[PDB]
Amino acid sequence: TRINLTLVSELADQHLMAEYRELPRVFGAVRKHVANGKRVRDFKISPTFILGAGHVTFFYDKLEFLRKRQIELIAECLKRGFNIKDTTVQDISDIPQEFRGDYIPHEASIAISQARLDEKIAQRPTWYKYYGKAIYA
DNA sequence: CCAGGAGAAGCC
DNA sequence: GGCCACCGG
Repeated sequence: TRINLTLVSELADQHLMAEYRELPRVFGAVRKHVANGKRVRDFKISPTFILGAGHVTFFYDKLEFLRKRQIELIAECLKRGFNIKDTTVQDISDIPQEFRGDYIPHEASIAISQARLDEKIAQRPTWYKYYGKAIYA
């Protein structure tokens, strides 16, 4: 389960599909927490973007950022011809406003996210694809 | 013919 | 201390 901060249109086919199906898991995790009376203050939430421990929790108070990114992930999936079923983001207006903040990453955060993507591609450079082509080979 | 392959954190 | 919205021989 990984949220990327990079340009959705730059994502490799396999990374695009992954984030498309994984990002909505955060809405569910938070809703279940609100169900148990949890509040934003009851979570760690790193002050800066991180991968590894704290990664998913980092977005628990940034659902508006996620909602907007899922709209782009969806549009990109359709642009490339993916036969996805869920073409809309779930409504999140039922979730407390406090969990729905926007977010503007700094260049370093965006670069840390990109480095992870690049590290994964370097492991199978002839296999990842972009619009169906092995452009990383 | 349909399986491989794109980890943090909630729960016992 | 462990056990969650798709695209080729």
